[PDB]
Amino acid sequence: VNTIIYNVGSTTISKYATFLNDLRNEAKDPSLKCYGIPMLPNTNTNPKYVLVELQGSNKKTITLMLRRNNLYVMGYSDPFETNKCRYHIFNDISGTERQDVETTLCPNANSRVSKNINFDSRYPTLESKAGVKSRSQVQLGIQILDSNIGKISGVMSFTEKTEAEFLLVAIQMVSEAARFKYIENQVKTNFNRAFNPNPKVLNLQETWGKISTAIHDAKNGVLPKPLELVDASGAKWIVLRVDEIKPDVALLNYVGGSCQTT
Ligand SMILES: Nc1ncnc2c([C@@H]3O[C@H](COP(=O)(O)O)[C@@H](O)[C@H]3O)n[nH]c12
Repeated sequence: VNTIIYNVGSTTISKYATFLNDLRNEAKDPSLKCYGIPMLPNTNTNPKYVLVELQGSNKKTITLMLRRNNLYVMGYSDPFETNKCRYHIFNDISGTERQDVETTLCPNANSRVSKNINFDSRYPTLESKAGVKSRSQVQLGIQILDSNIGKISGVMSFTEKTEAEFLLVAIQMVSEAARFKYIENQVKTNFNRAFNPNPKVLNLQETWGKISTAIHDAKNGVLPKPLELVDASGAKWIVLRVDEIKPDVALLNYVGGSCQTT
């Protein structure tokens, strides 16, 4: 399980693009690709996990745990008290998986502590503890990622609204930007300011499974039945071929079976 280091506290757009290109390479299966887009592995490929160590201002850090299969954030760890590792598992992680998060985030038994995330990883839940109607009313941005790390890292009590806020910014800026070349670009275009997520980024997020299925199953470049999507303005967008959607997508979700490789 490799860990990819990224310093939030001091960056430029080349460094962000190198980080995501490093997470992508690390997460993708080495050989599975459909129409030139790399595919995430089968649950069986070892390693099953990737770790992302986010380094913020002030020697505040959080390590993000991600499953290679679907790039999901299973929980996080922060350095706590002098020599302790405090792991935080999402409420919807269960079975062997929970022991894995413990073990991989804080590899040293005798120095680890629990503080669970008492809610699940889905966006409607996260919005709810954030106390917002939609993620779009909470801004994203590098400075914001940094300060959020700062509100959580090593602090004794922090409240569910602070924790859901951190998680909404982190999942969108690490897992989503890696899946979609479009969201990576939205971050680069706004690199020195906060931005609010447009409709196309929220749409792409929620339709990533269906996109993966669709490109996998597309015959001779043409999709099985046209994909209705939303563009950055709000308008309905209809795609019929893999060339239409392929510029925005950097990683396909696992869908078993053969597909046109390249
Ligand atoms: N902890 C997490 N890590 C990564 N992605 C997600 C998501 C995203 O939410 C999207 C849709 O989930 P639903 O179809 O159940 O609403 C997917 O893009 C998924 O990746 N929710 N929580 C996440």
